[PDB]
Amino acid sequence: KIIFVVGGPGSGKGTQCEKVVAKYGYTHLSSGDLLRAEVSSGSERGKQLQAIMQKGELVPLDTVLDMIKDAMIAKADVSKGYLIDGYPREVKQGEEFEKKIGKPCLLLYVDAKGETMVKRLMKRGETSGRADDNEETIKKRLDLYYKATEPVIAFYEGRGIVRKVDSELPVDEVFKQVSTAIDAL
Ligand SMILES: Nc1ncnc2c1ncn2[C@@H]1O[C@H](COP(=O)(O)OP(=O)(O)OP(=O)(O)OP(=O)(O)OP(=O)(O)OC[C@H]2O[C@@H](n3cnc4c(N)ncnc43)[C@H](O)[C@@H]2O)[C@@H](O)[C@H]1O
Repeated sequence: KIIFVVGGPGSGKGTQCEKVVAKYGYTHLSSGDLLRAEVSSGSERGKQLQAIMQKGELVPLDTVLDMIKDAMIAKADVSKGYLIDGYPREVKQGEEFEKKIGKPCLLLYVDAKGETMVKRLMKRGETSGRADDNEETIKKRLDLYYKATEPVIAFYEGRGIVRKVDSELPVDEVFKQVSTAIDAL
C-alpha cells in the first residue's frame, strides 16, 4: 500500500503523517527528511542539495526518487504500507515513481490556504530556525508549489485516487478526515 501525501509548504503534511504512523502503523517517508539527512552527512552531494533547498527550488528527480526508493527498500520487510510525504512534486515524479516502484492507491491532498502556509512557516522559522523558513524562501516555495505541484493533483484526479483534507481545521479535526479516507480503503 503506497499513499502519496501532497500539499503546500507548511500545509501540515508531516503532522498528519505522524498521526497516521501512531494509529495505523504505516511507514512515513519524507523526501525533505531524506534530503536533509544527506546534507547532514557532510557529503559533497549534501552541499549541492543544501544550496538548492535554501533557495526553495526542486532537487532533481533522479536524486530524490533514488532516496525514496532506498528508504522503501530498507523498510520493505516491516512495512504494511507507506506514506510518501512530499513526493511527487511534479507530474514526471509521479510517472517515474510508477515506472520504478509501483502505483499509489491513494493520494491525500492536504489543502491549506496560501496565507495560512506563510504564517505557519514564518512561525516555525522563528521557533526552530530551519534555514528555508525565511520569508523570501517561503514565498518561492509557495510559488513553486502553485506552479509545479498542483498539476500532480490533477493527474491523480484523472486516476481517481485523490481525497482532499481541509488542513485549515485544527490538527485533530484534519486527522478525522485523514482517518476517514484511510478507513475507506
Ligand atoms: N519531491 C521533491 N522534489 C524535489 N525537491 C524536493 C522534494 N521534496 C523535498 N524537496 C526539497 O526539499 C525542500 C523541503 O521539502 P519538505 O521538507 O518537503 O518541506 P515542505 O514541503 O516545504 O513542507 P514542510 O515539511 O515545511 O511542511 P509540512 O506540510 O509537512 O507541514 P508540518 O506538518 O511540518 O506543519 C507546518 C507547521 O504548521 C503546524 N501545523 C500543521 N498542521 C496544522 C494545523 N492543522 N493547524 C495549526 N497548525 C498546524 C505544524 O505544527 C508546523 O509548525 C523543498 O522545498 C525542496 O527544495
